[PDB]
Amino acid sequence: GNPLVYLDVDANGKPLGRVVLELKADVVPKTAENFRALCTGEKGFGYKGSTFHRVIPSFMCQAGDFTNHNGTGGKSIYGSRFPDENFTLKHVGPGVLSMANAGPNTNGSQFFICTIKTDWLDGKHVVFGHVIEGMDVVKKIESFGSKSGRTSKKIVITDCGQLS
Ligand SMILES: CCOC(=O)CNC(=O)NCc1ccnc(N)c1
Ligand SMILES: [K+]
Ligand SMILES: [K+]
Repeated sequence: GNPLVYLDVDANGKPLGRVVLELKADVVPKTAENFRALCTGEKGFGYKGSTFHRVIPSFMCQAGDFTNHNGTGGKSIYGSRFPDENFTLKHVGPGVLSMANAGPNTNGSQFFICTIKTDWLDGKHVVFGHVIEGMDVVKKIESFGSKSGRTSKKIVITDCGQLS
């Protein structure tokens, strides 16, 4: 079946809880696989110890720049960037999991979890999953963002992995 993965998130070292995500390998296998492997760390790099660097209330929480920690970097399991797989899945509401990018065919490791419907991103960002459990944890992360996207506390994926 589709992978089930998790992110354990803290704020200045205090645990907020666990976000559980379904990855839609049945629709975007290559994008799902990238994220799955970056959660387990099996390629020798990934999300563990990296941050939510851009958190905008009423929009989204963005993470996955485990190279520069600031929204400039990241890399995929394939290489630095990989193509847009398809745009079949849409930004239908809160809890959508989607790839951040710097334009067409620039997927790396950065991603976002939506806290509203972000339909203006449809056909521009590859959606590849959604939140199964821990939307309340996402809402806690969101609480530490700002309209600038800067966070008021350091928000860290302390652990991550695959459940099934
Ligand atoms: C809501 C999603 O917003 C975005 O994706 C806005 N764009 C960005 O943050 N781009 C930065 C970016 C993304 C992916 N790989 C990089 N090397 C750099
Ligand atoms: K806005
Ligand atoms: K782990």
